[PDB]
Amino acid sequence: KCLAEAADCSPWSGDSCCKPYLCSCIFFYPCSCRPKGW
Repeated sequence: KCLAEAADCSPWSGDSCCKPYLCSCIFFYPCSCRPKGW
């Protein structure tokens, strides 16, 4: 199990982002797994 594209990430514990998506924690977008090279 893993977080798909545009999936909210767990603050301390939960599911990990699906590869090769990366959790984006930018300004406009909160911590959420986004595509690789979004």
